[PDB]
Amino acid sequence: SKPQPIAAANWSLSELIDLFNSTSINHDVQCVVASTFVHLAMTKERLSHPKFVIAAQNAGNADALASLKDFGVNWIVLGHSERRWYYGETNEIVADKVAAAVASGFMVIACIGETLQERESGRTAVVVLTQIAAIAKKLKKADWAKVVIAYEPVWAIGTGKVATPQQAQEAHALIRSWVSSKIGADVAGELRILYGGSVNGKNARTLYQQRDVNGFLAGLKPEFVDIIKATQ
Repeated sequence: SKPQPIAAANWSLSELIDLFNSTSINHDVQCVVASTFVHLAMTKERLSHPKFVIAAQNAGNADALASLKDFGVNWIVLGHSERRWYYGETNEIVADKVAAAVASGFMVIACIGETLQERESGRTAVVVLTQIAAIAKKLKKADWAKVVIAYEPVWAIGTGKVATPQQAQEAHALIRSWVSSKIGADVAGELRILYGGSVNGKNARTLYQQRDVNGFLAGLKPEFVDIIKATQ
């Protein structure tokens, strides 16, 4: 079957945490709320639903990771679109951050995905695989137990243009096949590969029906509750 799905939200927050706390989740799914540093203390005090964990974002400094782990933060999101295309994190910088976090005791959601022009020009496979290859170069087989991949076409992030179920499935299958081949079929079988980019509740349910989709990365908004419900 499928491994345990994940629904993850990348950063009124108080009403939002209230909604989440009051939500009964009647299937096995790991929920994650990722937030900036300034909101972590409040979110940890406030978010009490035991199927949720708090996650940091983008921390790359060893002392910082150590400090987060001491604080009780065990998850982190790395390599998200704007980190690459705006801030200028290279495939290698993202890979070093992923390795550093794993070494520091984190579960890591590492984001990969192609740009608009890369998709249009047929370069999706080469781009996405080069990105995960860089990540894999810095990890050992055993580390994959602490890794979750989020595939997000940049052209689908915040644009209201989701990938069709077929586009999403093809990307996830390509990633999983590469993981099987290069890392191991055992690792590939347990690997969560999440889809991100303009997910909502309706489109989420349909996307989850695809063979190689293991959940979602989406915005911290009220409809995240529907995205959670869609992971079955």
